Amino acid sequence: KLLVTPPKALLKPLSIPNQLLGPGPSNLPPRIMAAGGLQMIGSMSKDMYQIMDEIKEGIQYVFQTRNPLTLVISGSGHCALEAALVNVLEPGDSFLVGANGIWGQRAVDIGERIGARVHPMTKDPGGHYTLQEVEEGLAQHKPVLLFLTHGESSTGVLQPLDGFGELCHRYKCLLLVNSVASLGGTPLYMDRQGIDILYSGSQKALNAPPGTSLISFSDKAKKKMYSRKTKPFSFYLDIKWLANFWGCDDQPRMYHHTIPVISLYSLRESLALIAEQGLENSWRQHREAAAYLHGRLQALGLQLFVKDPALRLPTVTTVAVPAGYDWRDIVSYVIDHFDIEIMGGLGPSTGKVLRIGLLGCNATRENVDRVTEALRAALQHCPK
Amino acid sequence: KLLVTPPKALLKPLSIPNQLLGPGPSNLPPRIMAAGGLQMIGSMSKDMYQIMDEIKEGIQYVFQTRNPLTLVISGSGHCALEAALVNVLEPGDSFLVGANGIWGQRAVDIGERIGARVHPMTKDPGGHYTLQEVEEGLAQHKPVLLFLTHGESSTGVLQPLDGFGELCHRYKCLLLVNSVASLGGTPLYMDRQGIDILYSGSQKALNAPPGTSLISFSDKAKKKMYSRKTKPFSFYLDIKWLANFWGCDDQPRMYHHTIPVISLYSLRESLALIAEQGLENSWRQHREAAAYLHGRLQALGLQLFVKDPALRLPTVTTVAVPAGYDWRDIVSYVIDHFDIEIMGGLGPSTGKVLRIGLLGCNATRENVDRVTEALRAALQHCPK
Ligand SMILES: *Cc1c(COP(=O)(O)O)cnc(C)c1O
Ligand SMILES: *Cc1c(COP(=O)(O)O)cnc(C)c1O
Repeated sequence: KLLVTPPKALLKPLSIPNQLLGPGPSNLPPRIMAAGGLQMIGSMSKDMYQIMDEIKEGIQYVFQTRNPLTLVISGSGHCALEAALVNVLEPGDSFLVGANGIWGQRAVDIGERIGARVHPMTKDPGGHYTLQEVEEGLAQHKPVLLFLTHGESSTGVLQPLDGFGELCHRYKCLLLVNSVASLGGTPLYMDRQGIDILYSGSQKALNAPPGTSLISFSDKAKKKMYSRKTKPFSFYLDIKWLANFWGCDDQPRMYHHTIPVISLYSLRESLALIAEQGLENSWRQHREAAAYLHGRLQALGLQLFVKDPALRLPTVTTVAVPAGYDWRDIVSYVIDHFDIEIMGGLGPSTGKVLRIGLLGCNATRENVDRVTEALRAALQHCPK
Repeated sequence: KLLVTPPKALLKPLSIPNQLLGPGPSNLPPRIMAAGGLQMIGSMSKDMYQIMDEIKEGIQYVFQTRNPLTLVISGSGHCALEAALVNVLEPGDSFLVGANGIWGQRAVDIGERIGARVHPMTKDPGGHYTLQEVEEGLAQHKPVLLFLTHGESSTGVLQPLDGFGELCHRYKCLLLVNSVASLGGTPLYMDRQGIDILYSGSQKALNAPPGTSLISFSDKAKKKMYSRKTKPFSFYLDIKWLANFWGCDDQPRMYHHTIPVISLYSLRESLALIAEQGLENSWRQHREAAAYLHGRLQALGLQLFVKDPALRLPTVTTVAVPAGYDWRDIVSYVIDHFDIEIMGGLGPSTGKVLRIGLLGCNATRENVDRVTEALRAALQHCPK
């Protein structure tokens, strides 16, 4: 006899609330939900390949690149990061990291884990990196790779990018940029800013379900990875394998792992939506919304964490915890009474901030309202 | 001006054929497709946690275990493998591997990559492992971990399991079993067979979309992993992190990575279906079908790769390439003329075999027919 019996809770039907305006993930639009409900096809079929090919073109379009080594990572944001680090870095190599919030911190941990030379340019939450703080580190530590967070979703900071690609190439270094938060909602041009490795997530402004990520590599990166003398520590993430499967190199596509088919359908659609909308219209939408939101938020009497408006990330706003409140009470209130998700801090910003998120189709004046009135109420009833 | 323009192909609407009876993935039933079409919820919400908790109970039920360290890996079959290896093996450690087809071979590559002592018990395609070939290796190489493929989908072989858990524990070793193919479609009892690490995939007999996997750890494994002195090479796959998030350990759930929400909805449902159906009824269904199929296949005049019926994997049948044919012609024919996917070999079995798959709700007499008549036709028209 079987000792473990059919779980009582599973024999009920699944049902989910109706809720998201935090740092992510974001709500899905009809078209993407529709894609997610479709039947499976052969995971190595002519049809599946065509879908992948369209996804690649879409990643080129949203990154603004023509890099032939552009493909989807079967896994979340951290997965894409770990993939870029584990294929570009042979143990010991020098690694320069912009540690201005949790997303540098994580790149640190990953770098350390794979045995790299880890030099963390540490900076309080709110801070960003000047060309000179960059040169200072490029000079003192002479790294083969630098990591910068573009949209720092844990501190609400937009990192300036122009010119750093070039600063890296003078010091022979490679530029890796995390655009999970920013991609789709602020200007970003891979080739025109000399970024070597650019990655993003499906779940932020693209409004896809979490679990896929986008990645692209320049030919300087492609060269470093293909002329490695060690094998990378992960098979799942071995780029030479992935590239082949994704049609990037010359050979016929050889099975590696099984791609998340139904998530790909979703991703494709999220790309078609933003391809139809167009990037500059997207960046406008996000910019305007962020401004509207900032205005209403100061109207409630709150103080924005990032003082300088040019340094604010449109997709994710940080707001200082108003004195005399418990941030958890406010957050609780908003979901408990209005069915709306916002978030507190994260990593360094923990307990310092509240975070509010405008991502893709969910970055509207309408939603800003809803969240404004939710915060009003919480400020009236959450104990002071 | 933006140099990369909106991709022409994306601005058309997505559409997919209607097709799957290969080694996997498998077709989805309505209920799972429905789940895949649902809206997002907060990825760290009380509701999301409850769903995860039900998924855990379901993994306990299908593995037959009460191991509190049981959870879902955000990633495919290889991801789950790499996760078990990267958390259980400190560099150098001795690693005994059942290399009887591609799935041992991959565990080899992964083991080598993370710097383990890799001893591959190599065996031609079709072969399985006796308790004595196991003891011989346990004795000569004295490993801390042994890997066995349960359902060898690349050779159609069901590996016997009874007693090997115990053989391992006498040599102090840990038993890791790959049940991606077999889980749901043949008998398997984690605790009653003394397996230390058991993993499976969402996409085989559970009929979920590819991109999630199941994993469970015994307390001997849990102890080895938690008392490591090196950190594991992957952050994404660090078990101490995952365990916490998945509610396994004592602490409140701390954000690690973002779980594939919508895939989880799907997984939950695939588990509820088999929980309602019950395992022994599932194993019956699969067993019967496999027998029906074997009969019809010899009727067409074909010769089954695995001679001994007790060693045949119900979920995946291997059939010898009939002399004078091009296996690619046959496979092509079947999809091209009937909208049915089957597969050729893989790894060692490449070009030797054809593979036919009966997985979950798609393991029916009905589908066996359809594929039988497809093969008939291909044998009449595919050039000899
Ligand atoms: C959301 C986000 C991440 C997290 O990605 P996961 O899906 O949690 O792996 C990382 N970096 C940035 C900038 C983000 O906005
Ligand atoms: C399908 C299958 C795999 C492959 O899993 P991926 O999703 O390709 O990572 C591995 N092992 C076995 C036994 C299988 O049946």
